[PDB]
Amino acid sequence: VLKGLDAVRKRPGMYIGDTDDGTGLHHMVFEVVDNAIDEALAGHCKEIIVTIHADNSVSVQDDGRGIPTGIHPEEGVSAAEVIMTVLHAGGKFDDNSYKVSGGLHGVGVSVVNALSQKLELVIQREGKIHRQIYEHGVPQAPLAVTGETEKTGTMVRFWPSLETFTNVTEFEYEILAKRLRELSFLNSGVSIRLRDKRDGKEDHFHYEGGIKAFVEYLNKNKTPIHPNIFYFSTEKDGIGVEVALQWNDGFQENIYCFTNNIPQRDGGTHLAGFRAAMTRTLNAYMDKEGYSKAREGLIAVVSVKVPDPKFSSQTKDKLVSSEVKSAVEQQMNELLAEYLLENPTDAKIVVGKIIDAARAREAARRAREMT
Amino acid sequence: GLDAVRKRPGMYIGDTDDGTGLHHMVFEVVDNAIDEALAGHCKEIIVTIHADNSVSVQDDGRGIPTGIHPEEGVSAAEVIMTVLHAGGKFDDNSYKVSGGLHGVGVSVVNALSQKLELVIQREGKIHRQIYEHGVPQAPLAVTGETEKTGTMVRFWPSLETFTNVTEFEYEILAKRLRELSFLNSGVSIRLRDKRDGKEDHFHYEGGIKAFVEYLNKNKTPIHPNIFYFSTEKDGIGVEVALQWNDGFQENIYCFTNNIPQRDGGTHLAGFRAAMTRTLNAYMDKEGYSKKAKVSATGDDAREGLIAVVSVKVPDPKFSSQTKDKLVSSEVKSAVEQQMNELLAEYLLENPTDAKIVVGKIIDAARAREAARRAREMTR
Ligand SMILES: [Cl-]
Ligand SMILES: [Cl-]
Ligand SMILES: [K+]
Ligand SMILES: [K+]
Ligand SMILES: [K+]
Ligand code: NA
Repeated sequence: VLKGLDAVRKRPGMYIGDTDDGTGLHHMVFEVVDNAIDEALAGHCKEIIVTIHADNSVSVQDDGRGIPTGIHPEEGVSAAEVIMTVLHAGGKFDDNSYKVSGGLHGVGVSVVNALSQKLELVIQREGKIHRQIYEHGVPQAPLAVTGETEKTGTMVRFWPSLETFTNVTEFEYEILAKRLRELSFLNSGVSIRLRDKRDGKEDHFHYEGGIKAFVEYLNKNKTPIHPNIFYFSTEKDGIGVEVALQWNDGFQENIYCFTNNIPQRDGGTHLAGFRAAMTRTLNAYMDKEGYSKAREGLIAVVSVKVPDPKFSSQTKDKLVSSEVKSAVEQQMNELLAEYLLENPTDAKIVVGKIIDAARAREAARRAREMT
Repeated sequence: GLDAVRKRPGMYIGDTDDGTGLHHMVFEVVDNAIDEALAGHCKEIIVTIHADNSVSVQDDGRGIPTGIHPEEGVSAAEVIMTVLHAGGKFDDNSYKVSGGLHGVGVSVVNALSQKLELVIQREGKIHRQIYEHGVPQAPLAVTGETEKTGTMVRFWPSLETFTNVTEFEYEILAKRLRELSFLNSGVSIRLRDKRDGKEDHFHYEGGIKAFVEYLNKNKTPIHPNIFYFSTEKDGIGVEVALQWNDGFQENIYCFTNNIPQRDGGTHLAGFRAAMTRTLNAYMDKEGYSKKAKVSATGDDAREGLIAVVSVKVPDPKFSSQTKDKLVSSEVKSAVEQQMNELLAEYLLENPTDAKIVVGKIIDAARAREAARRAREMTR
């Protein structure tokens, strides 16, 4: 009634992005994948399997607790159905402070359901298999028990509506793979598989130290100047901070900022805390070691898990959560100081690069005034 | 229904004329609170004896569900309080030992209480309900707001039910409340008396070890290191602590989901089998004679032994409705295997203790044999 999918069908782009260039189409997958993975931080979901089917449908299978199946006393339909049909039911029902669900972005499976011509939901929970079918968001029958199972978890298979999605209606394996890998880099210990039924292509993304692995991927076609990547994965006051960095022989700076898996193009408090810690730590090391009074060649990832994050806008390109500056700055001041002393072979190379770049920047400015 | 319980009360709580049933009323409520603790929801239980001979039990659990049961039209809490086996039906926790007569929970306590007050703190609000001989005076209703979660059950035992012994004995409550804290390490159990201001606080991080230290407090241990462990493998939690004293009595206290087994069972059997194999393998290794090894196997009567064997088993099976003998065949294997492994590490880790214990066991067998031969040779 009041809370429904009519809003979504009328203005799809507002919720998932542009429906005519393939961005919205691929985001449909990542809205399902975000609902799967958000259950990972508390240890419920351990493995997500994403499959591109021959019929241009995508299924997402997890091994979580399974979406609740109990009849909502007010709505009179299964808790999973309430979530699928009531636009914001999911985000409201979920207690998880780390899930970033808003009015338009990150709404979840209900958005996917609205723009899907058909949706199949399969829930393994309490030793029973529950199945449901949806057509343009309308259930065909109530969620029903079809069998028995030893496993728990949810499976959502969706067929994008062709009345919504134009021009690009086929999933690009590479778009899915790049984001699924990143998600596994940012959520260590989580297993994410990508399968393609059109050609048999598949990948498996699983890292025990995803933050380190992320910087090794960013530097694979580069020339790292020091052998040891500086990384850490800490949790303090409900704020998880992961950082990995390594200098290359290059002259560009590339810091990749993330807050609850969401990229921050324009940075924020996590970047600022990272920068302040690096300047204080490198200045402290150069002071103490005798080197007299944006960083060329830096490749870094700053990934935070913060409950209820705050952003500068609807785009979520700048993190504004003040407590995240301190949370990042504190840990990186402590642990990068330890890294420089524990790896003086690496620390010599890094400082050597910073000084040579300062010698070149100053001499290049002086060469301008010369002629 | 609760008319059956009111018609034959002692069948459910025990006899209503000697204070056994009366005190069991407390412990049934306390057990419904404790079952939330293994899950990790309930951290503290406060038991209070009120000056009006009512007992209140308060926990910091999740609070009994308040939502309307779509089939019953009344709150899930009310369905649990009024319908006998509703509590054990709704609760998916297999470790909860809900019997047909004994251990049905608060519903039995309610049916036999002339007044019962239930206060649930859940989902940011306080809900209250008043019961009279089992019948609710109004449906569960929100009275106020709260930041805390938990359940409070205050009950006034019926004087038409409980005769001769209608006053709560602090010692009966304290003794069992302490035992329950030994068997559920990490759980805080406070006991208060409003009649004299008397209070106790039972909390142990190593309850199984502490239990044996309490049992050996007015005795003389012959070895300083208590053998103890607390493990879980394939849903069976096994806690064993043991220590020998200079005495000639054997006392092995067996427990299954807090319920004591007077006549032992598969946990006692798994304990005895582990002990025999481990003492026989140690004696084989240490170079003991065939006579000294026979002297320490033949009969399982360990003079000077004090042991506690407590098990957490989902859905245990007993020889009868008394629960005096565990019959769950899979518990022997769980006890036996974990004790064979860890008792063998103990004997190696503490070889002073190992030599004292074996020494004692053979010595008592040599003395009993010596007494038996002295009996034979007497003119
Ligand atoms: Cl593999
Ligand atoms: Cl205290
Ligand atoms: K919420
Ligand atoms: K490291
Ligand atoms: K997210
Ligand atoms: Na963003």
